[PDB]
Amino acid sequence: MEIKETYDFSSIVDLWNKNIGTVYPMNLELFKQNYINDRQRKKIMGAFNGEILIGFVIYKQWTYKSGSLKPNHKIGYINSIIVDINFRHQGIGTKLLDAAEEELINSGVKILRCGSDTYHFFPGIPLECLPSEEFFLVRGYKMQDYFYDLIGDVSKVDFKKPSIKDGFKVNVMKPEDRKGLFEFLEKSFSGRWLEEFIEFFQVGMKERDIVLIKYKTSVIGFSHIYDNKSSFIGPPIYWKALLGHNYGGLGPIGIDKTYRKQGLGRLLLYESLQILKKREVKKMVIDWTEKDIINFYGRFNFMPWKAYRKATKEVKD
Amino acid sequence: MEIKETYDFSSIVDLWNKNIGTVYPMNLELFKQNYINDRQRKKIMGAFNGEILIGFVIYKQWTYKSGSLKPNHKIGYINSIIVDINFRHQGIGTKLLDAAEEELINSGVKILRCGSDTYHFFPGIPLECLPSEEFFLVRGYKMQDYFYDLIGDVSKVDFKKPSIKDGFKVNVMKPEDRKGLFEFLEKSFSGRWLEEFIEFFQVGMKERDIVLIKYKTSVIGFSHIYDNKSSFIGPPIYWKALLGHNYGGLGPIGIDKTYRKQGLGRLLLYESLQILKKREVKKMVIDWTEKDIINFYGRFNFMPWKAYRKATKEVKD
Ligand SMILES: CC(=O)SCCNC(=O)CCNC(=O)[C@H](O)C(C)(C)COP(=O)(O)OP(=O)(O)OC[C@H]1O[C@@H](n2cnc3c(N)ncnc32)[C@H](O)[C@@H]1OP(=O)(O)O
Ligand SMILES: CC(=O)SCCNC(=O)CCNC(=O)[C@H](O)C(C)(C)COP(=O)(O)OP(=O)(O)OC[C@H]1O[C@@H](n2cnc3c(N)ncnc32)[C@H](O)[C@@H]1OP(=O)(O)O
Ligand SMILES: O=S(=O)(O)CCCN1CCN(CCO)CC1
Ligand SMILES: O=S(=O)(O)CCCN1CCN(CCO)CC1
Ligand SMILES: CC(=O)N[C@@H]1[C@@H](O)[C@H](O)[C@@H](CO)O[C@H]1O
Ligand SMILES: CC(=O)N[C@@H]1[C@@H](O)[C@H](O)[C@@H](CO)O[C@H]1O
Repeated sequence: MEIKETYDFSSIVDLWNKNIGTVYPMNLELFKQNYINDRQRKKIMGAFNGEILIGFVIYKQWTYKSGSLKPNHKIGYINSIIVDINFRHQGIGTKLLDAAEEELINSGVKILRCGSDTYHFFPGIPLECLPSEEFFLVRGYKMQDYFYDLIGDVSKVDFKKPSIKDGFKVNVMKPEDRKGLFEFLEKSFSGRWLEEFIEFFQVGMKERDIVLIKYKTSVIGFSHIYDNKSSFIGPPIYWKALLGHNYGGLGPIGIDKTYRKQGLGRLLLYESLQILKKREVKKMVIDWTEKDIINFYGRFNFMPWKAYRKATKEVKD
Repeated sequence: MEIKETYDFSSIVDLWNKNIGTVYPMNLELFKQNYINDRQRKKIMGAFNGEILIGFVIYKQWTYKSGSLKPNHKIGYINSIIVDINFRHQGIGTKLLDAAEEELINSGVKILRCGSDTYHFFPGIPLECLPSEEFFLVRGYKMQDYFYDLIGDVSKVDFKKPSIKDGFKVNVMKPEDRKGLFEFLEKSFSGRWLEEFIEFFQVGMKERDIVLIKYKTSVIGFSHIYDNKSSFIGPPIYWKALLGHNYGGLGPIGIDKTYRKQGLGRLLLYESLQILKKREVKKMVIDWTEKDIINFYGRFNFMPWKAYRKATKEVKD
């Protein structure tokens, strides 16, 4: 058995699907999109029996800015690790993660996170991979709180328009709105979401995918929406194979702090969903939510669908 | 708004699907199977706006034996409660559960359980219904541990036959095995599983659905298996709409205590799965498992799919 780098994406994807594809169906388009476009220091290590891939780990170090947030080389990520089902409990996962962690640690990492990376597949350890929590515990990862993807079928329900407030309007973005959108994100959401806007527009996101809420002429909020015409495969539609025909998704969604708790997020969400409904969307996902916000979406008939556990290892000095 | 009994199953099923059907798709066949065949004291209460059903609760008291286990009138169950999405936070769920609980309490109930009933839909409060945990907490239910349904696609993986032990053979049940199966269940699994065998054979379970493990001529274990030819819709295939073509399922599965921790459960599981694989089963479910046993099935490529929280209210004296 040898551990070495591999970029045989077809082999990786086939191993992914055989092992966890029932609940996380992967396609090469998504895999290559997210791996190749990532700007961080990154690597894929495989375990091989001769020519045959039997396991892999994908790992990264935070070396590229996220919007106004400078990179922190102390942070590393385990994007994904899978050992083939016919080769478990032979120490292969330990060998792959030892290789990954040692490389990270030598390059300055002090905090190792499970998922949650840029161009992630997972916000954290999936509930479907609950048994892996013990694997990570043995290595010194600590298990923390949960995040949830939510699912709803917007074709099935009609909602009341929230009572509008004068001056506030919600519309799909136009090209001429970009300046104002970026000024808004620099003020209000200047970290990962700013970076995501910059990056996703480079990899095929279009104005039709963004909804803006304005007070007079000023952008005060946004949402990202997805349907089966989106070119960029973002997190809400990673798992679109599970979602049937006319899938869709929403997220992120944000309102300027000084405008919060006035009904404007509800208005933004309502209008965004109406856009998707009119686009003939059926099942759709809201990704990577915290427990305390679920009921905001639950009012629109969304339910927790997938759960992920945050987990972090502090490198011993 | 009025609360009264309703047995308009089509209306109930339509409300179920509109509200939670994305993740718990209900069909009338299953609904009627499980409601009508249940032997406990049972009722369905609906909330109505005139002729229109806007919510329901299904509830039961333990009044009929489970195998050798006598009924305990102190135990009541909330089988399911759903308020329509357009009528939430108006007190309707409180009114339905107040009606149910008061009836139960007057008839002697001291312990109220969320799900886990005979002919249940849910082992406990589904993770997809996590927000309802707060609804039940306000009423004095306490949240306990979790159970999991597991999912696997048996068409995708080949396993090694476990090393057989002489004298032990695994085969689909024949009609002439029934006596020995029931003597075995009376000795080893004489509660709910015994009752389920008795009842499920009345409602369409067939010998082809049962696998037996024998030591010489003596039954020492069994499993229940399901495919798209099963007549009885048991828990592993409740949610078969999510499972695609050639769905299946397994559970329960049990070995005589004195024969445990010798490899025989693994052998039983392997052979049961080989039966399903040869029947051309693809995605299949193992229902209502405890965390400590997941890895037993995980070796065969099964992963947690759905999670449910046990919850119980102790009636204040
Ligand atoms: C950020 C993320 O990627 S989260 C998703 C993680 N990946 C998955 O869950 C995919 C499915 N699972 C797998 O691919 C594997 O089970 C892995 C990668 C978790 C572990 O790979 P393996 O090669 O089997 O692990 P390895 O043999 O090195 O395990 C070492 C120790 O970890 C612990 N461990 C590993 N798997 C488990 C498990 N399922 N349950 C409990 N402990 C375990 C044990 O202590 C084990 O030692 P043991 O064999 O003496 O019991
Ligand atoms: C055994 C089982 O059936 S488990 C599955 C339970 N059912 C579901 O989850 C289906 C989907 N949900 C529903 O149908 C509803 O949300 C129900 C049945 C849980 C509650 O119905 P409602 O009519 O909205 O509840 P009702 O208005 O009586 O709620 C009373 C109090 O419960 C608490 N509560 C109810 N819903 C929630 C929620 N989503 N989050 C937090 N607390 C809540 C609140 O304290 C609420 O008072 P409030 O309105 O002042 O905040
Ligand atoms: O772009 S910003 O980093 O300034 C704003 C980030 C806000 N959210 C990031 C991801 N989480 C995940 C949980 O929903 C919530 C907060
Ligand atoms: O039929 S018996 O009641 O004697 C045996 C019951 C055994 N199991 C019942 C249901 N649970 C649920 C968790 O898997 C496990 C124990
Ligand atoms: C509902 C929501 O806003 N969720 C977003 C998610 O869409 C996004 O993929 C992630 C990472 O940027 O940040 C979460 O907070
Ligand atoms: C894997 C397993 O045995 N799970 C069974 C389940 O199949 C059955 O529906 C339930 C209620 O009898 O009891 C569980 O213990």
